[PDB]
Parts: sequence; C-alpha cells; structure tokens
Amino acid sequence: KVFGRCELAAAMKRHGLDNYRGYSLGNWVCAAKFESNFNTQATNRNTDGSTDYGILQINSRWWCNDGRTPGSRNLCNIPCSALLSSDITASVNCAKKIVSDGNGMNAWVAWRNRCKGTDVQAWIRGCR
Ligand SMILES: [Cl-]
Ligand SMILES: [Cl-]
Ligand SMILES: [Cl-]
Ligand SMILES: [Cl-]
Ligand SMILES: [Cl-]
Ligand SMILES: [Cl-]
Ligand SMILES: [Cl-]
Ligand SMILES: [Cl-]
Repeated sequence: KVFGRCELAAAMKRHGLDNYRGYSLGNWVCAAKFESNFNTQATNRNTDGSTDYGILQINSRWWCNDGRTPGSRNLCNIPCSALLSSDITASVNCAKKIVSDGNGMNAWVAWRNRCKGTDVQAWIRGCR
C-alpha cells in the first residue's frame, strides 16, 4: 500500500506513535517519506547483506528475521515479511523498540540526514 501523507499521519497517531519518545508526528511522517516514499512494500538490500523492510525500512541485522542475514538478531520477534503489510501495526511496534534503543531517531540515517532539525510540522500541515 502507498499511503498518502495525511493518511499515514492518521494511522501513526492511531497506533500511538505521535510524541512517542518525544518525537512529534511530523518526525515520523518525514522519516517514512524518505525511507520508503510511504510504500509499505519497500525493501532495500544493504551492502552488508541485511535488508531493510517496510514503510520505516527496519533492518534485518537487528530487528526482524528474514532467514538470510547470518549473525543477525530478531529483537522485534517478527518475520521481516510482517513489516510489508498494508496494516502498519508491526512496523510501528518495532519502531517503538528501535527509538527506545539509546540513539532515538538517529537510528534512521535518512531521518538524521533529511529530517532532523528541519520544519517537520510541514509534514502534518493541513491534516485532520
Ligand atoms: Cl508527500
Ligand atoms: Cl510535528
Ligand atoms: Cl537480507
Ligand atoms: Cl511497512
Ligand atoms: Cl538470518
Ligand atoms: Cl545467523
Ligand atoms: Cl494501518
Ligand atoms: Cl540519507
């Protein structure tokens, strides 16, 4: 599923992600835009052989199991395919774990490089 901007803001809020760990909703929408272009089915292989899955590009090196990332953990206790569903619940639950891990949203290097410090409220501007 490819979400629209306000549609994804509303789904993130309904799953408790707004102001989670202090990160306003615009930060989470901005991160999703640049990680996946709002596409739940996005996947991207990393040079190390892990893969990033779903609308927040959760990495199989730590967070989910895809059966092909040797030496990697599954700290969200979830198959990485669960992170590609139209329903964003599994991605949001796993994002809550990640953002609690010590470095906040810096875990998402697109957030750090493209969202951090910017006017992230523009991402929710106009949304009901
Ligand atoms: Cl957009
Ligand atoms: Cl915001
Ligand atoms: Cl992989
Ligand atoms: Cl997803
Ligand atoms: Cl694996
Ligand atoms: Cl392994
Ligand atoms: Cl959803
Ligand atoms: Cl980047």
